[PDB]
Amino acid sequence: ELIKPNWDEELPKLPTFEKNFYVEHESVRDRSDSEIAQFRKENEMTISGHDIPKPITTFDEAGFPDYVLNEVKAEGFDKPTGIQCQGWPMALSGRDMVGIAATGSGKTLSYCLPGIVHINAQPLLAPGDGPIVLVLAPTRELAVQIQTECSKFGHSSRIRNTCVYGGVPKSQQIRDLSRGSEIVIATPGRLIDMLEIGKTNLKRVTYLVLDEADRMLDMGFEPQIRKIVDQIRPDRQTLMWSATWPKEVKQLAADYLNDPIQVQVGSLELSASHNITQIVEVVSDFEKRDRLNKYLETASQDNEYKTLIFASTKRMCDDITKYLREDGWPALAIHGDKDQRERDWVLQEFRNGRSPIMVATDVAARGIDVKGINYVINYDMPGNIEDYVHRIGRTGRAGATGTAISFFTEQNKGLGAKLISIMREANQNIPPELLKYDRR
Repeated sequence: ELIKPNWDEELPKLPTFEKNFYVEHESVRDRSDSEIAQFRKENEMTISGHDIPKPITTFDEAGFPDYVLNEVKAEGFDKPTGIQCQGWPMALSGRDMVGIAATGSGKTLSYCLPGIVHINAQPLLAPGDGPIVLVLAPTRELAVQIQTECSKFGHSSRIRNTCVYGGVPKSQQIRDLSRGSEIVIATPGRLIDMLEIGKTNLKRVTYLVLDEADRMLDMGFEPQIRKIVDQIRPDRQTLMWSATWPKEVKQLAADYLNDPIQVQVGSLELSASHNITQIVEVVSDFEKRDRLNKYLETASQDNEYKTLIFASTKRMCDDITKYLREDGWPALAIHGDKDQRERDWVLQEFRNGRSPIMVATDVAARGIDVKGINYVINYDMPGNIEDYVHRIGRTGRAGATGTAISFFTEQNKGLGAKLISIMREANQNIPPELLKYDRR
């Protein structure tokens, strides 16, 4: 079962790997130190640690070999993600890292591409051997996300992966751990039920990634995790990602890392309460009024519904309500352009049922508590994401259920990426062709 070796007696008998692969093109050093400090805090990165690499700013600037540099731009993307631009240099250079970013961030390429480079510097699997890079994820869905990126970027080489997670045939995973995987992704539960049968082993693990560490401990995989990391040689490179910062994540990082850099990209992320169902639809500005009515009537048969509509201009809450009451919707517009005299009986006739549907702007969305709002509808997609979550937050907290409908178009491109990271935080269904903003 357990037994936890002494890493002074078995360690100097173990072979020894190299884990630095970064060239640090002189394009990046120097730029410097007013614009890499401007770049760093424009992605709201907050780094700390010793000897922290300057971020790259294009694919060529990351010291990637070509069999993966070619396939990383072949995705048709310019100027790789912020998390990729500070993460790839420290990962390729073999340091350990604790990264703070929201659940759903563009984190998995951060460490899978340097992992691929980490493998093809090392002897082959030499039958009897187990994985080189080991990734631990809480959920099956993230584990398969990760393996999609590991076979996409691994195909160029022999790199073979097999993720072992729970709720699937436990002998077609004995048959996949049988067959020399260089990458093994595992929920910690099933990794321990394959390590007592001894169908796999971690004594060639040199590169460890704990993804979504915080919600790995939430579901109490901490016992499991702690007794898989003991089994791994302590001169490994170790990368750990977390959205929150509990006392135990703080200690998990303390126990199982070694001189790590601390990168925080996110903003200590916010609830987007899970009582709300979220409906996004990729549409044009043109056909958008058409789909207003479809959902307006889907909500407008249940009494007493109360919908809240948002649009970008305040001029386009008049044209939206002049349209909406012209075929008999009890719709009133709220905004500061006119008459704040008669702006606050729209709400004395909103929390009763006199006019269930009220249309307003983000600037107009100012400190009013009319909660009871059902089926809130973003006609015009906002420019930041801290407003989207402030928009949709007014439904379903007492009556802890509600719906949110968003009309997403191409003039929200820069918000596509961040928006998906708010849905997988809340384990919500994602439109099949909103997903094309997933990373970068």
